[PDB]
Amino acid sequence: MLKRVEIFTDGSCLGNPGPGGYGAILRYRGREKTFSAGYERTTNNRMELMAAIVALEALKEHCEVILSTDSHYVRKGITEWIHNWKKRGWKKADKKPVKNVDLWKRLDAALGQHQIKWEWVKGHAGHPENERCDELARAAAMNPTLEDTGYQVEV
Repeated sequence: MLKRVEIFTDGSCLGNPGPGGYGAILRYRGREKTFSAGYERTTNNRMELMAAIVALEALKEHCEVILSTDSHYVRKGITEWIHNWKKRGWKKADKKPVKNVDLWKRLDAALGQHQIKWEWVKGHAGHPENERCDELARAAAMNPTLEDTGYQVEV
């Protein structure tokens, strides 16, 4: 019987772009482990992705994962964009580069190592863990100690 883990994630910035942070909760057999970090300057989208990336990369073995997030960006990417990006060698038809390709590839890599069941949530009511992740991200954004080197501050 495969090990089953529940992952909840959220990420955001205090103004976008701006100081940011992510929050993730990993639950296994009633026990929860928290993950969070704050970055000097980044974007909501990058933090939303970083949250899922870090939680997934925390897994030491192949597991069945129920990943829950209210991120529209992650939802659309997973169910509507990644597929097309991969087939085009990560580059749209307009020849334009894919934004946050560094995190999208890192996430795709982590996802491929487990059996994932995505749960797209829309609202905090009835989703305690998700509100908790949001609170973790906001608190971390207030005291960022990391730098998002992959963030292209350029316009």
